[PDB]
Amino acid sequence: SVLTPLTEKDYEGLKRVLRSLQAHKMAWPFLEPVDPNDAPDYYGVIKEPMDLATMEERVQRRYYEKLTEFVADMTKIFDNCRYYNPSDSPFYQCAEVLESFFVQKLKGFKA
Ligand SMILES: CNc1cc(-c2ccc(OCCCN(C)C)cc2)nc(S(C)(=O)=O)n1
Repeated sequence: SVLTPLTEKDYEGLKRVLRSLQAHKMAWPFLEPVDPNDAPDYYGVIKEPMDLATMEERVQRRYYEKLTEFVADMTKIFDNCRYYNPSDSPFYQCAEVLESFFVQKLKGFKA
C-alpha cells in the first residue's frame, strides 16, 4: 500500500521519478520556488507553496517516510498552480500536462 515505509531501494526510484519531472519540457514553472516578481500576490493566495527543488532537498535528506507523503507534496504543486491560475492559463496547462506525466511515472514506480 502507499503507507508502506520507504526503503533505500524505493528512494532510488523516487530520485528517478523526480529527475524525470525536472527534465520535462513543461516543468519549468515548477523547478524552483515561485519568485514574487513572477507572480503577483502569489504568497498571499497560496498558503502552502511547494516546488521541485524543495522536494529534491527533501529526497536527499530522507524527509519522506511513506510514499503518500511524496505524492502529497507533488499534488500541492499542481493544486497550487490550478488555484492560483485560471484554467485559461498556459501555466494552468503546464500543470495539466505534468500531472498526467507524474501519474504515468508513479504507476511505474508502484509496479
Ligand atoms: C503567472 N502565473 C504563474 C507564473 C509562474 C512563473 C513565471 C516565471 C517563472 O520563471 C521565469 C524565469 C525566472 N524568473 C525568476 C524571471 C517561473 C514561474 N508560475 C506559476 S505556477 C508555479 O503556479 O505554475 N504561475
